[PDB]
Amino acid sequence: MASRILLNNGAKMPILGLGTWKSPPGQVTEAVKVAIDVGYRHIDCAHVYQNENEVGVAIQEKLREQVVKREELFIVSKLWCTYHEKGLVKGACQKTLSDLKLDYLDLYLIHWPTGFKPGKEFFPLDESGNVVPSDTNILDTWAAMEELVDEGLVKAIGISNFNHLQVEMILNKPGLKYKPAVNQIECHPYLTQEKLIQYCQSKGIVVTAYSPLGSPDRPWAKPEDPSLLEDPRIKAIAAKHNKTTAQVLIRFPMQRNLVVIPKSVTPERIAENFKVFDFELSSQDMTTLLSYNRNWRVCALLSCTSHKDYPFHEEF
Ligand SMILES: NC(=O)C1=CN([C@@H]2O[C@H](COP(=O)(O)OP(=O)(O)OC[C@H]3O[C@@H](n4cnc5c(N)ncnc54)[C@H](OP(=O)(O)O)[C@@H]3O)[C@@H](O)[C@H]2O)C=CC1
Ligand SMILES: O=C(O)COc1cc(F)ccc1C(=S)NCc1ccc(Br)cc1F
Repeated sequence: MASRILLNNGAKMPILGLGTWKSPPGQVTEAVKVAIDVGYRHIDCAHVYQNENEVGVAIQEKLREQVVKREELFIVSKLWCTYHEKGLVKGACQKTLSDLKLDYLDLYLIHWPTGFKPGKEFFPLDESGNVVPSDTNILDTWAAMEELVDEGLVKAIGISNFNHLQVEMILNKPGLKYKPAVNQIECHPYLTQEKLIQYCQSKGIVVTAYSPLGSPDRPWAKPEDPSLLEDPRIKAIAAKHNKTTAQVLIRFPMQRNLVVIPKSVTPERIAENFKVFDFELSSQDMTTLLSYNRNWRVCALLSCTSHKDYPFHEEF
């Protein structure tokens, strides 16, 4: 397959990136070094993941080593919910830049549509356990993102975990200056997202699929939960193609014209997950994988469900 997708800001984005949520800080520097050595050119980061400094050590070493040029990397980070304040967005972006050892990001996303009360805590709670909102809305936060483009800190801006009506709100913003380039959402065979994906694609937004393996290391996993990697129907498609189940799960979103960001800290898996450019799933394989949808989400959070902008009350 072509390795990059054209964004609506005119830049090209690698369709396969390395995820970094849950990558331990004592392992992620090596993971990113290995990833760059075996061909990855896109790293998905976030301030809330608490490991950007260590990701940055790897990026900087590989730039210094001249393994890669900065222009050939596509580095993504995300604005956390406690920084949806006009006066806090720039500093949040600059902290991420300083940690990652960069003078610009290729793409900066609003991590979740919901703003939370600023402060040290990433999830400020009231005494009954509900998150404490911010009064600032997705339109004013978007304007703040647009300023980052105009100041040279980021090349593209986008959104993450925005539902259909939230994307529409952004697109219908009075005075909109830059459209979102990307909406990064959970997507895999058990949460296939056809509705939201068609809406976004019809508007020229590129969709990035997160948790493409079903996030088996999510901290709230339960025994018994469905498991993509162990689903014998997916295993059978993989065997037919002489590939691993993970490789099928990565190739699947690629053939939907999505970007995909599997996470690993295991060097052999980092390499395995990149070897997805030399086979094709058939249309029948694709439709069969889509048939496994069950509307199952890795990423949801009860403490945030009353926030007025919590995204998963809407159907899509
Ligand atoms: N925007 C948002 O709100 C969100 C963004 N994301 C982004 O998406 C990335 C990917 O999603 P994530 O939730 O981390 O989960 P993934 O679906 O990428 O699954 C990661 C898990 O799969 C394991 N794994 C990786 N490759 C293989 C393989 N070849 N065989 C078997 N097991 C494998 C990893 O193990 P190991 O590491 O031990 O090798 C890890 O336990 C995140 O890291 C983050 O960058 C994710 C959630 C939300
Ligand atoms: O969020 C990630 O990238 C990966 O997940 C996380 C990553 C972190 F470093 C810390 C918390 C989360 C959680 S608990 N995320 C879910 C979540 C957060 C906020 C809102 Br609004 C809803 C929601 F569902």
